[PDB]
Amino acid sequence: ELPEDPRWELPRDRLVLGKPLGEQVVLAEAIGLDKDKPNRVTKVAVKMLKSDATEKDLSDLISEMEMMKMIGKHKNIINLLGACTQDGPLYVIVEYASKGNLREYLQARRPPPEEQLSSKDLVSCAYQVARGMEYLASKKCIHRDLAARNVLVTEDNVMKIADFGLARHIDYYKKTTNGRLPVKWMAPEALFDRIYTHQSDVWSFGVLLWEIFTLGGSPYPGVPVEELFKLLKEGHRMDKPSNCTNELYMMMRDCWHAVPSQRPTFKQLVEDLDRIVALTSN
Ligand SMILES: Cc1nc2ccc(-n3ncc(C(=O)c4cc5ccccc5[nH]4)c3N)cc2[nH]1
Repeated sequence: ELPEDPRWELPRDRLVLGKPLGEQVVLAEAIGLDKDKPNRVTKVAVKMLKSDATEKDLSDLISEMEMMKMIGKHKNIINLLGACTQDGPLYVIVEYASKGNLREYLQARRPPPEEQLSSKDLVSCAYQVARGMEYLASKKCIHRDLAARNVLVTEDNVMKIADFGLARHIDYYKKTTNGRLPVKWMAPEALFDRIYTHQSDVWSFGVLLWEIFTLGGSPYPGVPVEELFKLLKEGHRMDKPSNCTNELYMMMRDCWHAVPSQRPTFKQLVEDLDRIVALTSN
């Protein structure tokens, strides 16, 4: 019983549903998504409700779609493409990232495609994520769960921020699909005082920087929740990755400032990474 929005509405028959992607998201083919090109197909990602869908789970999908409509377009985020709101279940149509999440993408390219990423490719990857986040921050949006698992990669190797429109009950002991604790990406003030800001997202970006330069490495391996809490209270910080400059590790450390006001902004991280990209050899 959703109202139609002709800005985004795609007839249900223009969407050829395919294989599942996300754990609910499916790969699909959209015919004539762009009005100027009606005889062309576009590979898209389709988000829809599960069988045991709650009325809150439905309201959250609507909120996510309405949020995506307002945020606007940027090259380094997953963009809204359309929606099927009439005569059936709600479908939210977004951009498809063929190469999947950043963590796997980096893991697949570790030394023994599988083609080794150069140091310029690594600094460029961080620059694109910083650019996506800078855009979201300018739109007054706080991610709250920034990590390489939530950075998706396109066929053209473009980094796009994903799952930024989430409406948030947080289980600290719950592990991800690969057995990792999300609390390892949380700023201490967000973790202990539940204070989520653009500054707490910058902290998460520091952990993401560490993920990039370890090629999908797991932060704090073998550290349980209770022991992580102790490390943070003591002011413990992760070690410099192997194959990481002192400048880029200083950047990580700045992102992890105990005082949120003293951390760099995404605007500053974009300018610094723009300069480092130009001075890094491929
Ligand atoms: C704010 C927001 N709403 C969203 C709604 C859905 C998605 N979303 N979820 C998955 C995907 C893929 O492209 C995708 C998954 C996958 C797995 C293996 C190989 C290739 C792949 N591509 C996507 N775009 C991100 C969203 N961000």
